[PDB]
Amino acid sequence: GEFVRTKPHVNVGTIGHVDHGKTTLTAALTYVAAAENPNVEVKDYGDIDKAPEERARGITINTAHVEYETAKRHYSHVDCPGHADYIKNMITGAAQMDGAILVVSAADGPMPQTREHILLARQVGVPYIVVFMNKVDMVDDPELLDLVEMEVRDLLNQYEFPGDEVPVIRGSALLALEQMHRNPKTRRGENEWVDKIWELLDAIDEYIPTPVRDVDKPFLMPVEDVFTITGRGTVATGRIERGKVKVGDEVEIVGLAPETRKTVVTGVEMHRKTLQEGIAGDNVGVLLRGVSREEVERGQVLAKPGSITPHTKFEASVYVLKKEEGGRHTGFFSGYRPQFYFRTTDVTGVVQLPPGVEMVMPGDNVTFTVELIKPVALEEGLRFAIREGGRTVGAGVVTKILE
Ligand SMILES: Nc1nc2c(ncn2[C@@H]2O[C@H](COP(=O)(O)OP(=O)(O)NP(=O)(O)O)[C@@H](O)[C@H]2O)c(=O)[nH]1
Ligand SMILES: [Mg+2]
Ligand SMILES: [N+]
Repeated sequence: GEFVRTKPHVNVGTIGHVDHGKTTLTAALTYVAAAENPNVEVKDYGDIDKAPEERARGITINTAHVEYETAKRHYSHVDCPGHADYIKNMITGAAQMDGAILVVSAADGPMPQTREHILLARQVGVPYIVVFMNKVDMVDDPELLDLVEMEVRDLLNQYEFPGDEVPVIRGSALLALEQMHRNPKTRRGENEWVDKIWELLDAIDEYIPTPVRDVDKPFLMPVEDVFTITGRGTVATGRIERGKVKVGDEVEIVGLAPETRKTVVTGVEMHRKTLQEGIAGDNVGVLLRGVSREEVERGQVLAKPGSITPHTKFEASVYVLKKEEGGRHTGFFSGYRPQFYFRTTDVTGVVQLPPGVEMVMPGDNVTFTVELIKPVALEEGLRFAIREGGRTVGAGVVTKILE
């Protein structure tokens, strides 16, 4: 049908180590919210981990976007993979979040991708974190629980989140989900596990603010995914960063190709509901005329024509991770060619150290020059992550555009 705005819109999502319960929690949130609001459609576990490859490998691979609502706000929720080999997909998900739910298993405590996701969430601009300590149904010992919370709070402090202040809600995504399957009309106050999901929803409502967005600036939407809808055409999805888009608007597809391409927007939807106008903050699908899914891709941005010129060369200030943060064991030299992650963009780049700087070591705060192999929408002050060989090695911020 159509999309009617009634309340503020906020983008959230789930991050955390593999198997800690992100997808089960995402499902539980839809069920719990649906009992109290008839406009929420429930999403079961298999509705989220829906792809054949996810069923095959037994993990989340692709991000999933689900919708739910509280009395206060409307949410789009991006559920990210925790597996170490799908960090690239997690980064693109986090690039869409106004706040993240960090899921940590009470039975395991923080693990390497608990650290890595916190670190990366920061580098794609996630401003607030709420913690859900999951699987408490498995942990009687209340000292182990206090310890996990302590460790998580301290870990957040390491990446400049306010660790001693974040809400930490203790619950079981699975038992709440079970209760909602047995009674889909279960209301707040009836069930112990469901009420913990309400505690989480309250914390999301109140701790994660609605961000200041600018709908007056030129339209800009980083592309998070692209697909073909049968009988309609190519859809590029993403969170609108600023400005507005209406059907009939000409937009430019910027980045990753040798040259920029223009086309006309022929549809805008949020959660498969028709939008008269997409605005900053909306999580939308934009139907694009006359382009195939091989002509638009993740990491490009849609923009008002002429408003963004992509770049290839820049200066940056970089912190190189110590190995005690899952970084490199050894340093690197000029000519090092890692992957650079800017918002939803992932691109190989060449490190060109200045004359006199022979080597960069883990733990170093350093400045250098990067030449990307493809043009990308870039901006001064833009944060990025650096990865190489399947591990995060650095965190940086663009100092100055050179080209
Ligand atoms: N005992 C218990 N098990 C739970 C709970 N929540 C999830 N699990 C179990 O933990 C396993 C992983 O759950 P899942 O939601 O897929 O985790 P994930 O964090 O989304 N995995 P991935 O990192 O691959 O996306 C499943 O076997 C699930 O049943 C819980 O509250 N209690
Ligand atoms: Mg999952
Ligand atoms: N998924």
